[PDB]
Amino acid sequence: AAFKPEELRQALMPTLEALYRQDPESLPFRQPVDPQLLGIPDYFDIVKNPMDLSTIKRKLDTGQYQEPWQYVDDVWLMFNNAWLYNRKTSRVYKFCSKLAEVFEQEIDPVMQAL
Repeated sequence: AAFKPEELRQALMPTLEALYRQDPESLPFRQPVDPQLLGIPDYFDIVKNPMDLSTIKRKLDTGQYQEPWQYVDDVWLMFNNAWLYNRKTSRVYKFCSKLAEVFEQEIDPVMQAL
């Protein structure tokens, strides 16, 4: 199957909106991690491929995902980065787990329908 770009964007966008609109759980994930402003110079040593919701949005809007699995892989990359870097009981980690629960519920019907 070849996906048309605007059709792929339209099918996947609601799932990205569901993540971004969680308050407060989306807040640590709406912008790229800035280790300088956060005072965490070790961050890029641990997280070699950063990802966040704003970057996923830009990629979804600009034809960077040719197949749905590429979008799904970036969402999981964002989650796995947070689960590697942060303590289990931290706010970031707990919020990440909430987003992952939302994403599982939203992505599965959409992937069924393609």
